[PDB]
Amino acid sequence: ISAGAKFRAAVAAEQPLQVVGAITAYAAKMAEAVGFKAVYLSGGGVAANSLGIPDLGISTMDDVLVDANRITNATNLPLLVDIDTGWGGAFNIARTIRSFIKAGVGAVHLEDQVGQKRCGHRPGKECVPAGEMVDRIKAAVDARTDETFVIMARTDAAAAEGIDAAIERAIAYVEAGADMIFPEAMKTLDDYRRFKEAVKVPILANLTEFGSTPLFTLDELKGANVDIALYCCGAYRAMNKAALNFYETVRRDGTQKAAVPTMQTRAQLYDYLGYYAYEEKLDQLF
Amino acid sequence: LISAGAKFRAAVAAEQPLQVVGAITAYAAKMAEAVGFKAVYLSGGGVAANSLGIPDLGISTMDDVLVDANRITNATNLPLLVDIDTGWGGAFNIARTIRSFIKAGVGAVHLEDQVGQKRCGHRPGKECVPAGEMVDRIKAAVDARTDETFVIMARTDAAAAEGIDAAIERAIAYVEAGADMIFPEAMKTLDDYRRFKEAVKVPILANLTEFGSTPLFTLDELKGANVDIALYCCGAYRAMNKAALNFYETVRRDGTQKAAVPTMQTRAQLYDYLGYYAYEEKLDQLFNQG
Amino acid sequence: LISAGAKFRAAVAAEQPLQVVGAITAYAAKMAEAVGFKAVYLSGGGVAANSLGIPDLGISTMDDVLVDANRITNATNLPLLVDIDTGWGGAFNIARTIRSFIKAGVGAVHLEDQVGQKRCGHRPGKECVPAGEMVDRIKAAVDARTDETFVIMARTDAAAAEGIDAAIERAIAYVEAGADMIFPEAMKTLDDYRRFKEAVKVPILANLTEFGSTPLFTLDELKGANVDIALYCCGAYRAMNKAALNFYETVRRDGTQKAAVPTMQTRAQLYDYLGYYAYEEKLDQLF
Amino acid sequence: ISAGAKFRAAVAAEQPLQVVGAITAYAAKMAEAVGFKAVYLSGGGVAANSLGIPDLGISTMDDVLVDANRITNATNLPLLVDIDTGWGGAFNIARTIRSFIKAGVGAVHLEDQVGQKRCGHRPGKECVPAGEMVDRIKAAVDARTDETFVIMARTDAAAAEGIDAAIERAIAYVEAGADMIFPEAMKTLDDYRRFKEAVKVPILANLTEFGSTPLFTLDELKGANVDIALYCCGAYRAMNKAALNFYETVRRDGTQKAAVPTMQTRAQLYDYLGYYAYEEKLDQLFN
Repeated sequence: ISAGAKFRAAVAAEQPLQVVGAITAYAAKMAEAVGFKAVYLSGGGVAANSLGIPDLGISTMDDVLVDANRITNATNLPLLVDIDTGWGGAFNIARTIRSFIKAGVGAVHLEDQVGQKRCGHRPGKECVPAGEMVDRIKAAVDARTDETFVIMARTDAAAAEGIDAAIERAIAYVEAGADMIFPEAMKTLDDYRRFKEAVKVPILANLTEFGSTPLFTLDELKGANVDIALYCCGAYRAMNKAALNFYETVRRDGTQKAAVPTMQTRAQLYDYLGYYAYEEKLDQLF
Repeated sequence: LISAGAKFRAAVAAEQPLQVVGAITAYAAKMAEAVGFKAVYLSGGGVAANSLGIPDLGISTMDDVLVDANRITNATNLPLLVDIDTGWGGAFNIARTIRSFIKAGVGAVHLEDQVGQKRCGHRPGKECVPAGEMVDRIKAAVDARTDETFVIMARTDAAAAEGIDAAIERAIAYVEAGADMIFPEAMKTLDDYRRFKEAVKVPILANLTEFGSTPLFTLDELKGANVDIALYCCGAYRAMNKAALNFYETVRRDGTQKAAVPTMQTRAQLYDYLGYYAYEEKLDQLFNQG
Repeated sequence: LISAGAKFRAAVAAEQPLQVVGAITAYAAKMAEAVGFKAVYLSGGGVAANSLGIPDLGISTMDDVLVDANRITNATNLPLLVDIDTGWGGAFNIARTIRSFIKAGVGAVHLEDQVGQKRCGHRPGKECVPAGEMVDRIKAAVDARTDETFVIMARTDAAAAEGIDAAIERAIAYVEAGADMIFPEAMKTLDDYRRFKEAVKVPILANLTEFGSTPLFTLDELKGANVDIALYCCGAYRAMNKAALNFYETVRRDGTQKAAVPTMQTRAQLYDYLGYYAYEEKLDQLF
Repeated sequence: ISAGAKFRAAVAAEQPLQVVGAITAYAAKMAEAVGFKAVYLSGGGVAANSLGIPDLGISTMDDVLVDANRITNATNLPLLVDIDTGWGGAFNIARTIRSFIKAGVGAVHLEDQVGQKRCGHRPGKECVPAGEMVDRIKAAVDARTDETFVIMARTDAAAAEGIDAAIERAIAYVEAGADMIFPEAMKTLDDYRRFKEAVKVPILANLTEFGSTPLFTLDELKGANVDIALYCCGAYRAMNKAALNFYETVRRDGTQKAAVPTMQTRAQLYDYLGYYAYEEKLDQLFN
């Protein structure tokens, strides 16, 4: 029963569907325990946390691969993955799609940002002409070996070209075979409503903190006809503050005593780890 | 440019006892460096639970630890200490292990006297091998070592089942076999450490682990006991896991993360520690023509 | 939508005995398919000596084999059989192994009943576990298997030290434990194979390896013996390794490779088997 | 002693220096046994052999990484690696240089070609503004943490812009910090002679079979003042034919009998692989 199918089922069963970002395998396991139906691997998340570098397109397909693998082996929730521009031309996009299907990843999102650029370039927010993204999607859809796997198109056109330009690109992207649409940086509930009505496929709302977008509630979004609510980064920002706090209190106090009330207990780890199931499996066989 | 091993030896000479903190990600290590620590640690059970999502039952392979170890040494220039369990096999494998982690740019490593591969259906759980068998393990590691500044540290769990004196005996044999430093597990009093340092005469590590049997000794207490290294191996990631769980729960409960944002690290903060503007300042210095 | 496992079982049914050839690299496997074989093999010692440059002394890790296995199943559509030695550890590790190789798109996997790790300074020799320890190994594997089409094959080296009948008895116990097929190491006669197939009643593999004890039996000989799989595990790489040494030698001797160019596959043939022109079509068929 | 230093030493000690490509760790070991002072990792070599796909810039930095690691672990000769255009902008080139330093490689070669392009664009080599390749090199030189590591600039300009334009670019590339230059597709011995005299740094000659370039002798190149003779692909073309031949004889004859005189023996594999040396250490350590 395929990962793609698990993801499509989850969108049909919960409206809007909450999907939370995880930076580690264990994070995902927790997200599962808490009752979510889908998890997300952020591209900038891979780069900052796993690699220790800014989100400047330094991140390679394999970097994202090793994380995506660790995660789908650890949870049985469908995982959605940020694959930037696909890391190259039509043949590379193809390799990408195939690699991430094989990794057991359930849905995937491609974006209409300029790709590789001019050695000395500084790093900005340009789009590609609609026919250039249409090419990308076409390559992706043809490379796809199992139709249940979800190919989602992400667009940041709205910011520079206005929301109508964005809607018109989006329709061309569904034309080219994209299953769902991720419109970046919408300012109002109405923006979403209009978008959903125009493109007529499932839509994702990126609920990002410290951005421009307000942090809309599940109900707000349900009323707006949005299909997917995405909390991409909260988890790791929360965990990174907790970790800095630990380090500071150890360096200041000469002991970590003051920070132990902010820790998870061993029994809670074993519980989430499904640790008791092993001693169990060992019995059942022997 | 100085070797990772030399950096670690220098750090022990320079700070007594030396605080060394565990990090489960590259970024965590970066933060530890920013806060002023001189050395960082990669915990074996840390790799297994966090990176892989599985208990510490020796399922973790050398390669699992390798990818994490590489990501970390690439991201900080503080010397890193790595838990390498039993070395993942016989003398030939211990050799490959040693070579691999040297090349990875690590500065120190620690092998334990735990029993290697049990029977297939065996239960999980602690047990040491004969002393004479760990001596073999160390011998293979010392031999494979290509650069003497690289630190090989021997870890023993013998104290718990054979008493402290037996453990001290083993440790002397382990220094004989070439071990540079000793990591004695599960000491209950400051005296235990004092005696141990006295007997083995090489640098000694204290594992300050929370929710264990070991009390959480202070830097002073340990300095007075003549301990060389204070190791906070797991705190960081336990803290971070709680914060994560809390995020997830408040999102599922409230239909928004609003309530949780005060518990997050800002973006401006992320960029400070991410060295972010130093990148912009390179593209300019390299390609601006004015 | 046919899984690597089902492709392999189908290929056993369709060709008897089935010829299955070893490949050390992705390209090798592409050739093997072009030549018309229905299945390919990734040899454990093959990984170790060629990819890693080290002897077959159990140094090779599960990930070493994984990366090669991945490259190969990405590059051909034939089902692949992989040597996974002892499974790289206890029941939990055997499980991780089975799951990892399933995901890698491998069709079939053989495990052997050798001992795992022993004393640190133990010399490289050959030893068997109790028939019971290997039953546990198989049980772990079968349980971890998520798709029954995936073939779990048990290999035994018992014959050598305990005689043919002990080995037969083990094998029946391994089928008991869930093993789909059996790989009996080092048989001397066509009769050995015949009796073995008769007793174990599941598909049987014959390891046709060069420079060993085993004679190089022909397809017909094996057909008449009731053998299901003929395995040529290493020929390919020994052939290519000599070719390579020869090239290095002639270059160091002559100060040019001119003498060696007749042994080389042409830039042009390479390009064809990699199916380079099929990419042009795609670009055209897309844009 | 760094692998950068080993490589620079080797160029000073043997002129011109012969350097041969290896597609596997074992191949490299053989190359060393035969007496070569350096080996080469071909970009197209990684793509075709390890991956099973054409040299159309599909190959990633990691693909080349895993092969590069396997090789430098298995031989102690300095290795030279084809790194194409560096796999992205200035920050990617930087990551690339750092990665290949830490992998123990000794010299890298960057080339002034185009990358990447419009999703749909067909294969066909085109160069960039010289201004752009200078930026690439600057990025590399800056990211380099150990001077002894050799950064080599490769250009394909001669083919479309004439030999003079190429010499001009080359001088600008040495300006930008490039240590040595690799001028693609020279037709005559004189082309090389003029180039070395113009750029005044060490020069590489790509001795490629089935190409345009004649297969020049060590002497011919010595007389032309060339520093490095590069046999990048011979080895694996030779080994690929031997392998196809194996597969064909097996499918034809129903046995490999006819092929075994092509094969490198078991006894020979063990030599080349250090083998006994493992046993000798167990004695060293535990007797």
